[PDB]
Formats: sequence, C-alpha cells, structure tokens
Amino acid sequence: EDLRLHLLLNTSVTCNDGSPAGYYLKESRGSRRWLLFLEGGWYCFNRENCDSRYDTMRRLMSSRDWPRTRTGTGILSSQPEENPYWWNANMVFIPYCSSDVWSGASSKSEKNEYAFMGALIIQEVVRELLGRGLSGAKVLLLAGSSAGGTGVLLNVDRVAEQLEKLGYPAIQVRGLADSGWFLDNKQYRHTCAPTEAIRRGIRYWNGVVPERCRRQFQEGEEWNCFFGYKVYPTLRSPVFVVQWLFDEAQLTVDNVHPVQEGLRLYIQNLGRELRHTLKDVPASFAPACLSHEIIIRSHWTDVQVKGTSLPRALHCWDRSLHDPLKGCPVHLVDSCPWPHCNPSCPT
Ligand SMILES: O=C(O)CSc1nccc2ccccc12
Ligand SMILES: *[C@@H]1O[C@H](CO)[C@@H](O)[C@H](O)[C@H]1NC(C)=O
Repeated sequence: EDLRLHLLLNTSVTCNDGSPAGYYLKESRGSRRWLLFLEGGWYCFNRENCDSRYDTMRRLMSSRDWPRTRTGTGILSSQPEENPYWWNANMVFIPYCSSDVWSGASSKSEKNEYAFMGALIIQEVVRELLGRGLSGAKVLLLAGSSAGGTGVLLNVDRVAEQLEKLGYPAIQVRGLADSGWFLDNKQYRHTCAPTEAIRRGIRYWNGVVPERCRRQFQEGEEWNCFFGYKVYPTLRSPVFVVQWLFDEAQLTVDNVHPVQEGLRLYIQNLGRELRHTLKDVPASFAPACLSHEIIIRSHWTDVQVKGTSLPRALHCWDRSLHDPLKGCPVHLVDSCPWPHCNPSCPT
C-alpha cells in the first residue's frame, strides 16, 4: 500500500530551497493506467510570506525532511474496497514543494531567494517515469487537490504536448481537478485577497499558463488562467472537475468564517455562482458541502450527488471516453443551496 520516494535524477529541478524535487511511486505491473496526483497546500507570492512559510511549512518548500515512503489513500489506494475506481493503477504522488500552484519555471539564483519550478517538476517527473513503465501506459490521469487541482488545469495540456513531441501519442492524457475550481469573486468583507495574490505570484514565480488561455488574456493578465471557469474552456484534454460548492479555501479568501441575512445571501450566491460555472462542464462532481479536498481522503467513496458516488462518476467518465450512458451519469452538480443540504456531506 506504500509508495516509495524517488528524488529527481535531474537535480536542476528543485523545491523552493534548492533541494531536489521528486515523487512517490507504487508500480502495478499488468496495468497501463497511471495516476499522477498533484498535492495542494496554498502558495506564497513574496519573499516575506515565503520566509514565513519556510519556518512553519518547510515540507511544502523542501525535500530535506521527506519520509522515504507514504501510504496511498483514497484514489491513490490500491485496495478495491477503498478505491473502486483505479485500485490497480500505477500510483504517483508528487509532493507540492514549489509554492506556485504548480505554475513556476524559475530557478533560484543570485537574484531569486527561492526557486519556483512547479511546472517543470511535473514535466521532469513525467519524463523520468517513462523509463519505469509510463512508456507503455494507455491512460495518464493527472489528478490534484486544492492548489494541486488548479495545477491540473494549468498543466494537463502541457503534459499531453510533452508526450506528443516525445513519440508517445498512444498515452491518453486526462485531468482530474479536485477542489481547485476557484472564483475570483468579491469578498464578504474587505495581505492580498485572492485575485491580487495570483497577480503578484505570477510575476514572483514567473508562472506559466495553458497556451490558448495565455493567448486570450495576453500579457499582464495571465492570472485569469488560474481560475477554472476561464481556463477550462480553452483546454483540449478531458478534465473531470470535482468541487465542493462551498469550498473552505474559497470561503477563507472570501473572509467568510447564527448566520445573518447578509452572510446567508453571500453564501447562497456563492453556491449559485459555482453551479453556473459548471453548467457547461460535462464531467463534474459538485456536492453542496462545506469541506476541502476529497479524492485522497480515505472515505471519499461516501459522498453522493443524486445517488451516484464519485468513484462511480469517474467510472462512467472512463466509459464515456471509450470512443449517452444509461444509469451512469458524469454531470453531477447539487442544486440545493446551503452547506450540508446533501445528506452525504462529511461531518
Ligand atoms: O491549496 C489550497 O489548499 C488552497 S489554494 C487556493 N485557494 C483559494 C484561491 C485560490 C486561487 C487560485 C489558486 C489557488 C487558490
Ligand atoms: C534538467 O532540467 C532542466 C530544466 O527543466 C533542463 O533544462 C535540463 O535539460 C534537464 N537535464 C536533463 C539531463 O534532462
């Protein structure tokens, strides 16, 4: 059940402090399915708050203290009872140590105290995994939670193009974005809010975004591509979107903590706004819960939207991509308007 750590052989691809990045691997011979999960954990957009993050969240900025193994949980689990969806797949857990929402491509030098290479970590991991079985893969599912979910949206197309120009058009690259579908909305009450943090982060990380999204918003406005409802329509790879309607990180950046009318309308409008952004997303799972992340939580099989679980919804999504399905829905968005109106929400 354990995934074994492999630091990157290309030591030029580093975490924030210059230590090498890496990945955790549990191989599954006899399986051409490969799951590459992107860890979340917020971000940092200037020297000062990155220094604070280095004091108290150093494992998200450095590999010096990483454990040698890690137990696969939820969709990374290998037992069918915990992971009905992809229990037999090759499991990859990519630690989040770049603090850049998996967007940076900047090395640390005399002018940069930290390296932000999240976009290069994903590519270098994919490159070093071909020699360990990925070259024979049939499906590469790029998954991620929180900032890792947004990292899927930023990197799923880049993963497909890298394998294309490397002589592997048979590997079908897909994305699974969990809790990374954020809104650049107005805060309930008025450090940089959210939309200004990404604006400064891109310049601080020299972050990169999907090409077609970059061409729409152009120079100075690439921060728009960090938000799912604006970057998703420009992606070519199939992406399944998992999003709590009332995400805790979304409420945090909205300064939402007996609910009076003003806050009630704000919460119900947020749930409404998120539903609207998913109306055109065919493969989606959006329960009306106040929570954060799901796909690597051990009890991720418990939540249901309209009677269908997330593992089943992901199974139906696989079927839909096998070249319209009866009793196998892929678009599952709660309609009720308040946190925990879905009885299967976590407690
Ligand atoms: O990683 C985590 O737990 C939270 S990440 C996060 N939160 C809120 C808004 C964001 C916007 C853009 C990108 C990431 C965002
Ligand atoms: C290591 O990674 C860097 C940055 O992505 C790249 O420029 C370099 O060519 C890589 N080296 C090898 C041997 O792959």
